Amino acid sequence: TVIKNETGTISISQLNKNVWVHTELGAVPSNGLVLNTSKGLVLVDSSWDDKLTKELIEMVEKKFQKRVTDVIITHAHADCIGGIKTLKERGIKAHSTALTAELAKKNGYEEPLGDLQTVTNLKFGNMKVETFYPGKGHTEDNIVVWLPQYNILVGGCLVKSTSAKDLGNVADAYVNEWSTSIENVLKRYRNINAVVPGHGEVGDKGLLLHTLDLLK
Ligand SMILES: [Zn+2]
Ligand SMILES: [Zn+2]
Repeated sequence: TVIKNETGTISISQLNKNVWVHTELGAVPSNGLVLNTSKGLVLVDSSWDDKLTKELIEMVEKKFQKRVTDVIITHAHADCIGGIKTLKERGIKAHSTALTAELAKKNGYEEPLGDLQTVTNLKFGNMKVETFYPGKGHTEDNIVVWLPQYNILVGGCLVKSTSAKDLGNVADAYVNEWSTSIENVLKRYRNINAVVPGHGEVGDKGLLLHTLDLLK
């Protein structure tokens, strides 16, 4: 099941029962997750800006007839924290590491909570979510998200898609450490099923290996 807005700039694809992938075009696509829980909707990453973020939120709240209660910000770039102003005015908790919170302020964005530690486990209803900071890579602050009940890993921009031959913006990246950080993710999660890249189609652990290949 895939749902889109009339313009086609926002789509939501179902991965499983309560897990969907949201994609917005900035055209340049960016992925995130929508988790449908018994106590509201939880998103992994917002969108490019406040307009798209508001649209995304309105779209999912209308579909599931629930409130978006929390959002996990994976790093301080527009495709992830672009709609932070929209989140705060709607009472949506914007979770992030302390580092992401300070880099956000530095990039002219309002500040997220800065509550996430290196390993943080959250439970929304019956939905379990684990956030993990593997080290510097695409950015100094990038984190990954793990759904242990499904063995689904949200790689974010730390992971490139199968067709990608470019690492993207590396002005804020730590290219040399990036490989070590991906290795930390591989060592931590031994049995991965699906892997969601920052941009592109959902794949498997092969995407992490592919990214390591690009980094060589
Ligand atoms: Zn980025
Ligand atoms: Zn990216």
